[PDB]
Amino acid sequence: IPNFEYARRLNGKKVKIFLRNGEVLDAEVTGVSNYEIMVKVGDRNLLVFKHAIDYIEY
Amino acid sequence: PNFEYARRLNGKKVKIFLRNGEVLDAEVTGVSNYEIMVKVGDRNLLVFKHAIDYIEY
Amino acid sequence: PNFEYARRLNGKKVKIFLRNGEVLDAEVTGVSNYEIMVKVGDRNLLVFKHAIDYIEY
Amino acid sequence: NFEYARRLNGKKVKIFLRNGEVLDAEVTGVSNYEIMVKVGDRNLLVFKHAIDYIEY
Amino acid sequence: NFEYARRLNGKKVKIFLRNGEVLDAEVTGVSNYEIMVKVGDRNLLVFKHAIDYIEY
Amino acid sequence: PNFEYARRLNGKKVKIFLRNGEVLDAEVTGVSNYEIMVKVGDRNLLVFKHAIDYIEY
Repeated sequence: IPNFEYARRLNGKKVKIFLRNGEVLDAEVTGVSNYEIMVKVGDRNLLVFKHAIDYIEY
Repeated sequence: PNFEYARRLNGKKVKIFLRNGEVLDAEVTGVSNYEIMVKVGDRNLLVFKHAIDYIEY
Repeated sequence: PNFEYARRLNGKKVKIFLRNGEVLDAEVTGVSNYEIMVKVGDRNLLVFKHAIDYIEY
Repeated sequence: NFEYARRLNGKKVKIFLRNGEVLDAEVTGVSNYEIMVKVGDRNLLVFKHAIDYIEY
Repeated sequence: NFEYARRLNGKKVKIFLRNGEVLDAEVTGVSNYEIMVKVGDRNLLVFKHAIDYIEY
Repeated sequence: PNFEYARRLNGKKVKIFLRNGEVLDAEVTGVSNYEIMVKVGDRNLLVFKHAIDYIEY
């Protein structure tokens, strides 16, 4: 199926995002596109590039 | 054509060697074009293929 | 498809966290498929998206 | 879809990974993004993106 | 095929590579994935994926 | 359009500067979308473009 992806299923959910730089984000996913993921981390809004993510725990 | 070996890993116990040195002793629960779902102990993980060097199966 | 969240940043003051540890306090002046144009102080930079970890906005 | 990597199928090669490791390997399969190898007793799926170069 | 990098085709720019190296360069060519530069007396094909950003 | 300067390097002696810090004193024997084939001394290398930073030619 063209464009199928598991990351969409994380919308709305609270997850831990492990970045390639060692950072870990305690985040709530507010949006997912092909190449990006939108999250709230505390007071912060972040646009995270999927290419920068190693894995996500959910 | 547009074939990929990673799909055959669905259902299998593998060791995943990440680009940062970590190794996951995991069971593959799903595979898409860019991601691999695994259970590691009690932990549910979505792992991006770009962060994987190689997989031992 | 033809959607990206980065286009929403055009014209905004943001913090760009590069993959090299640098953090650019930037004004976004353009967004293309693979690049973001920013003014950092007096400098004009063309920043490749692949070099960006995330952006605070 | 032309690629040289396909021609390595069946060959003994040295795979230089992006972290510094090297693999003495027998190529058993090649897809668009992956190379399947046997390294001694081990079966590996190697992503091309993690490889720097290959000596054949 | 909209990209800003094409607009640099004749300009002197500073290219900041992913490994920390900096190039004082005059752009001579730009393709989808490459930028051709003269740095001093050297002729370089620089891959865009190796570039973090460019000051122009 | 599908244009890439690397095709011109076919046949030439060049210095390849890899993302890892290595330099290859190489003769280009073939070029595809994703790969460059080189002879470095008596050695035959398949070099992935993604692992190349730049090339002096």
